[PDB]
Parts: sequence; C-alpha cells; structure tokens
Amino acid sequence: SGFRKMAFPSGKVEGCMVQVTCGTTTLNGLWLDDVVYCPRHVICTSEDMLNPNYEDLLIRKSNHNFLVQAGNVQLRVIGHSMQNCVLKLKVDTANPKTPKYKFVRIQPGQTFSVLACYNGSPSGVYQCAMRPNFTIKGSFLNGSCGSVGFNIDYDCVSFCYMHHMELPTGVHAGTDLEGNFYGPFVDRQTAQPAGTDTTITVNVLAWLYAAVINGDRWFLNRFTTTLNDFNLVAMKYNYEPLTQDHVDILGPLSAQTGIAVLDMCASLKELLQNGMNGRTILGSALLEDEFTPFDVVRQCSGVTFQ
Amino acid sequence: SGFRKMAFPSGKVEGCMVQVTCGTTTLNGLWLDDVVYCPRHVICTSEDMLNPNYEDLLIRKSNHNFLVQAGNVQLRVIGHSMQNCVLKLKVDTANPKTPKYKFVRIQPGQTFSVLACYNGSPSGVYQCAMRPNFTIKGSFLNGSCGSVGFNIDYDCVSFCYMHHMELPTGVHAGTDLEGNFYGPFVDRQTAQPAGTDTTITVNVLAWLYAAVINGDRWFLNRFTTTLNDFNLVAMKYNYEPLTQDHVDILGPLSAQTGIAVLDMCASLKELLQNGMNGRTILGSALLEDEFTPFDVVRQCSGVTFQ
Ligand SMILES: *C(=N)[C@H](C[C@@H]1CCNC1=O)NC(=O)[C@@H]1[C@@H]2[C@H](CN1C(=O)[C@@H](NC(=O)C(F)(F)F)C(C)(C)C)C2(C)C
Ligand SMILES: *C(=N)[C@H](C[C@@H]1CCNC1=O)NC(=O)[C@@H]1[C@@H]2[C@H](CN1C(=O)[C@@H](NC(=O)C(F)(F)F)C(C)(C)C)C2(C)C
Repeated sequence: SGFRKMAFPSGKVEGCMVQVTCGTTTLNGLWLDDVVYCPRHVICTSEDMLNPNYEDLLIRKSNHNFLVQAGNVQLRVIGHSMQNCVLKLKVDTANPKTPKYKFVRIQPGQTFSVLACYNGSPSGVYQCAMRPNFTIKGSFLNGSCGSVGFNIDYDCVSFCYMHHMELPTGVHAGTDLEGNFYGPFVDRQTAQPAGTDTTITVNVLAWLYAAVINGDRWFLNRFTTTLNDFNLVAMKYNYEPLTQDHVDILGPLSAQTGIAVLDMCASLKELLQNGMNGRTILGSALLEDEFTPFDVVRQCSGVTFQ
Repeated sequence: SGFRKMAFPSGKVEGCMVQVTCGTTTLNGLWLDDVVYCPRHVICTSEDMLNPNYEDLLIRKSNHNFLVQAGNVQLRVIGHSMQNCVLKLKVDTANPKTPKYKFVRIQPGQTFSVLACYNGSPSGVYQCAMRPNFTIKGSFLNGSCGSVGFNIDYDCVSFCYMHHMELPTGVHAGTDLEGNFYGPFVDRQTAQPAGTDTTITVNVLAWLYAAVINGDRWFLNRFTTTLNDFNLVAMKYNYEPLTQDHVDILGPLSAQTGIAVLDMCASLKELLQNGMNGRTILGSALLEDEFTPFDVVRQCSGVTFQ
C-alpha cells in the first residue's frame, strides 16, 4: 500500500546524457547511437537569444566548433544538421549504453519523468504532466536545457520531451525529440502568451481510484450520474470534458475496484460542488491531476522495467 | 525556477539489484562487489512469518538453496551469514557495476530516495523521509522487500534503508544495511506499536525558504521571535523542537534569501496559529515537511552527481 509521486528508473537515460558546448554556451545533449540531440540555442550568445536567426547562426559553425563531452571523453563531431528546434550532431562513436528507444509526441494530460541535468550530469528525477495548455510544471535552472522527459515500457525508453525555456511565472516549455514545440511557443527570449490551464479530469478520476485502492473511501457517495450531466457541472470548475475514450481507459481501475466510472464521476461532482470540508484524500487537501490511469496501475500493481 | 519532489538519479542503484529466491519465497537483493544483501525473511514460508526463528531456519539452509539471479544469469552462492535482520550471500562473481558506496544510518527527519523493485527489476523511484517515529510513508507491494533507500554525494551512494514490512495503516518499516531496524519493530507478522508521529520543523522551514526562492512570499510577516517562544507555540501543534543545530543547518538558505531563521520562525508561528486562509504555498494547501535544507539547496542550486 501507499501512493507516492513516482518516477521511472532513470538509469537508461543517465547513460545517454552528454555535455554540449558551442562557444561559451553549454547545455545538455542526448547521445543515442552515433547522434547527439540538443536544443539549437546552444549556438547563441546571450544577445542572440533575444531575437535569433538560427539558420544564419548555424551557417557560420562547423563540426569542430561543437565540443561534446561524455564524462571526460570528448566525442568527435563529424556532421551536424538542424531539425526544427533541435540540433543533431553526428559523432564518430556510437553510445554503447544506448537503450532500446523511440521518439514519441505525447498528448496533453499524459505524464512523463524528467531527468534534470547540468553540464551533462544528472541532478535528479521527477514526474511531470503535459498540461492542457502545453506547458509543464517542472524544476529547471540555468544550464538545464537538453534535459529530457521520458516514459519506459519494459526495455524501451520513449523520449517525449526536451527542455528549452521557462516563462517568468515558473512554468516550462520545450519540444519533442524532432524539435517541434509543445504549444504555441518559440525559442526566443520574448514574452509569449500561453492558454489558460485546465484540470485533467480523467487523471483526477484515476487518483480517486488510487485513493479507494488505498482505503481512503470517505468521498464515495451513493449516487450515479450521466456523462452529459457530469461534463456540464465540471465545465464550471475548469475541468476538461470527460470523453468516452477516457471512460474506456478508466475501465481497468473501475473493474478492479468495482466502482463504475459514472459512479466515481458522481462522487467527483460532489467534491467539486461541496469541497472537501477540511479533509484529505491520499494526504492531499487538493484534488490531484498529474497521475494518469496507467500511472495508478503501474504503481499499485508493481509493473517493472527491463 | 519551480520546486518538485525530486529523487536522486537511480542508475547506480539499478545496476546493483538482483532477485533472491529461497524455496518459494522471492524478494530483492543488493549486489555490491561479491556480496548480496537481502532481508532475512526470504528463508521463511508464509507460516514461518507469523513467529519465525530465523537462526533455526537458516541452520537448515546451505549455499545452493539460494537462487540469486542478475538478469537471466544465476550467481553462484559460495557462502552465507546473517547480520541482524539481513542475510549476506557471498557469490563467486563481483558486480562490475558496483558504485562507490557507504552504509549509513540516517537520523529521523532525513530524506532519501527509494528504488522500488520486484523480482530484482526496478519499478520506480520516489523520495521519502525517515519519520520521527521511525516509519516511512512509502509505496510498496508484495515482493518489494529488499528494495533500498539511498542518497548520493557526487559519485558515492550512501545506502540507508532496506525495506521489510508494512503496518496495515499503509506506513512502512525497515532496516539499515547492517540489518538493524529503524524504530522498535521486529520482522514478524504480528501487531506492533509505533510512536505517534510529529512534524519535522526544520524541514518545514527549509520548504518555506524554497517558497521564497520561488517567489511565493505572501506568508512573510514583519515580526521576529525567540527560539524559546517559537518552540513553546510549535509544541502545541505537534511540531518537533527546533534546536540550535537546526538553526545552523538553515544558515545557507537564510544567507541566500536574507531572511533570518528566527524571522522565518515568526512567519511559521503565524501560519500554525492562523492557518493558511485558503491559500497555497508552492501549490500545496498543507505545510510540507519532507524536504531537508540540503534537498532545497541541491534542487534550487542544481547540484549534480557523477
Ligand atoms: C536552458 N538551459 C534554459 C532553461 C531556463 C533557464 C531558467 N529556467 C529555465 O528553465 N533556457 C533559457 O534560458 C531560454 C533560452 C533563451 C531564453 N530562455 C528562457 O527560458 C527565458 N524565458 C523566456 O524567454 C520566455 F519567457 F519566453 F519563456 C528566461 C527569461 C531566461 C527564463 C531561449 C533561447 C528561449
Ligand atoms: C516484502 N516483500 C513485504 C512487503 C510488504 C508487503 C505489502 N506491503 C509491504 O510493504 N513484507 C512482508 O510481507 C512482511 C514480512 C512478514 C509479514 N510482512 C508485512 O509487511 C505484514 N505487516 C506486519 O506484519 C506488520 F503489521 F507487523 F508490519 C503484512 C500484514 C503482510 C503487510 C514479515 C516477515 C514481517
């Protein structure tokens, strides 16, 4: 029993982190086989970053201008190219620690683990969700760019995020591993608008199932509701609509606990309308929306990775 | 910016996990050089665990009765001994992935990362604190025993916890790596009393400093207090006494923010007496006590590990 915010084991990703330096700018890169992936603004000076022309800046670089260090071993760069907002540096050595891997683009509401790194070295690991406004609530300092987000499936690391930038409100933005930003953002140091965020309903429901599995059952009421009626009530509270796809994904938790999804929705509706009346669920005084249904199953059923 | 519950990178520990089976009981072991460390109740049947005589049970085992698997490679056992509540299995192969390491016994209030494992394979990583009553609030299922807790210092893994047991309230107990329990517990399936828990004051103060560093400053009041006056008020709220040692450990955060420790204590006193009036600090509606002063510094200053 017990329920914690849990990250994936980070070792497979640790074996892929390197330091990339161009001029006096240093950040992290991801070394897979004979390619290093990193944010393209490694080629910028501080002044360039206010309004960069990355294509022009890259024209004036050659391979040897990129200092790639894996520990205290320099990796010789033998080619380079830009793909959207990421640079790809071909090196003459394949990473022997390369795991089985995929590049994926995740959906708003899905979670991932972040291995926060500085100078090519890991600092720590934490769990994040892609918010509905395509930001993440991370923890990142100067030099963290190129840190990656990922999920694991048995032996396969699915990389989904590379870190690029922070909005002065402490929220974070980045790209998939093809260099395409999540959200309407660009890698330039200028003010940019983000959509208002919303609560990830299907995840709140998953966490209420986690609560029941752990014996925290006080909020279960005797009612049911329709999907339509639930979505009208939840819209007022800035919850995202719950779809039939979401109901279907909640099926395994519903079957395990014997609580119908629409019955759990009726309990959530009461919590939204009435509050929690000074009580906690799984130790929290607020409803938590950064556990997916799979997160709950993998933690409560002890799924392992190879 | 941003502040998350952050675990240490787990890769160095992942390389040490193995599966140990004796009879039909299987749990996790920790393989360092040519020794595997695991909970001694691997030698128990389910019935033995109600009232085990471990010395008698071990008498009747020989080396070959222990099946140790590192991946799909069986490690030949060539000696065994019991040290308090842990078994030590000598194997004929040294773990080539053994990190620099130490065995330490941590103090109540200190935190560590847990790599939760099943069948010798990692499931996930999360951060825990040793509670003042010597329990931890973990997330552990059947088969998790032998999972370890640890801290890292540059390249050195300090192992501080091995998991043994769950009290039916969802809290957890275990040993240091010399097999000595934290707290007044024994590895037998019978009801046992734990002390009432208390709030780790020095950690709450560390987290309030983390909040200020992140721009969450609403709770700062204009007052100071004495250490004596703070401790009288906090005792009522089941907070542990704040010592001069604690004040000294908070020095780096105090100097960084320019807020005297006793001034932060005056702000905490107001929060304890008045509540948070529907507001949050770092997104939490409750005061958080499972970040140490070092946790705050290592996250907010980007300390890395080798
Ligand atoms: C990569 N190493 C850093 C990570 C930042 C630094 C502080 N916390 C983080 O997550 N990325 C940057 O410094 C990027 C980079 C130029 C400026 N930048 C920012 O993150 C800035 N934010 C923005 O410009 C905004 F608001 F639009 F997101 C900064 C004000 C420095 C936090 C480029 C090329 C975008
Ligand atoms: C190790 N693999 C498990 C981990 C447990 C299992 C469920 N969650 C956990 O953390 N350890 C055990 O099963 C130990 C073991 C016998 C019984 N046990 C318990 O954890 C039991 N708890 C107690 O006996 C109590 F309450 F005293 F802590 C159980 C009721 C099965 C949760 C031995 C040898 C103590």
